Amino acid sequence: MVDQATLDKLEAGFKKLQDATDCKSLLKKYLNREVFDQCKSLKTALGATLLDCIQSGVENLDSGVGIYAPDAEAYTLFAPIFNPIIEDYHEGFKPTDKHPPTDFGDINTIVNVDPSGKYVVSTHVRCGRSLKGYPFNPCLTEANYKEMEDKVSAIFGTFEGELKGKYYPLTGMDKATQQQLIDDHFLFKEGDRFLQAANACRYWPTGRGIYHNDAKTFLVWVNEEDHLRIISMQKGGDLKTIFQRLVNAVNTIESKLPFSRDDRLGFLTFCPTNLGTTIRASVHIALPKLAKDKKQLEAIAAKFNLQVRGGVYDISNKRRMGLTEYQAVKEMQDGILEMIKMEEAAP
Ligand SMILES: NC(=[NH2+])NCCC[C@H](N)C(=O)O
Ligand code: NA
Ligand code: NA
Repeated sequence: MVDQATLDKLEAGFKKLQDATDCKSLLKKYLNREVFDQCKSLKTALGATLLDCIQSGVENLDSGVGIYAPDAEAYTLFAPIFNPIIEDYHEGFKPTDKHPPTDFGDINTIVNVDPSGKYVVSTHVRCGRSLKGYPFNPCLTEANYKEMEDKVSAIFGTFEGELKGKYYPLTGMDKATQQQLIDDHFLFKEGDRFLQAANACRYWPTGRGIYHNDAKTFLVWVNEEDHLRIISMQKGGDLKTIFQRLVNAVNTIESKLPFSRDDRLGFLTFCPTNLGTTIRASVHIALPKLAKDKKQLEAIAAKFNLQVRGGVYDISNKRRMGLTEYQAVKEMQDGILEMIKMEEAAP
């Protein structure tokens, strides 16, 4: 049962969201009274309540989304509020829809997106994973964090080949090590107010750490937002080598530690934006001609299901759910190939 103290905070939060007439989060949009009354008295098997989902969007009213998952069960148990937010954010992933089974596909159909070297500065493929049996960061204990780091660092120690590298615990990290990792853009810090209000940064820095291979083309963040954030990257556009490295790595990890995955949602993540494939495939790319009209540059990316962010821009696949890991990477690749064709043919 939910304790009366949590029920009281929940009721105060619900009212606070209705009184913020100018607040525009997805949480506020879909947390109406009936959805709230459906959910407020539920509790997962690991002890997570609705407050462990919505507290950050109650405390930060400028949140774009405003909800996080405190454990894997919370996605199903609290479906009445998660499902409409997931649908909205992922642009048509309905409550009755289903994400495909995992498929990394035929890696040999993946190509270098810019053999010319003229346009793509670097290419990157990011994924995320939760480890089966562990709550998510809102509900992990100090002992969980410690035990998880022990198991994860043990696995990283077995990496050989191009994956062989070093684990750096944040606990007891010295300032020279930190500066070394900042220079590599490999360091993460305590979360901002959105994560703080979500109870994601408790017992910092216990259980948090960084791994990277000697080549500095592979990086893992442990307990930064998800249990594991796994990135493969390098200069140039060799998406084939990059993606295959990521897959080798994820498969190696999985062989020792099972992941949390849902038949409807795919891979379960702390934020609902990272569900499904979890894949974020991107290039840092300069398109001088196409970009001299940023509205049309954004329009062009938008036609290939791409998102432009921060001369050199980050262009990535917008879609995470409803498509396989292969299809997601292939969509970035085909979109980038086309935009380069356009840039090369533009006057
Ligand atoms: N982990 C993330 N990037 N989540 C996306 C949303 C972040 C923040 N809670 C917001 O809703 O604005
Ligand atoms: Na989306
Ligand atoms: Na193409």
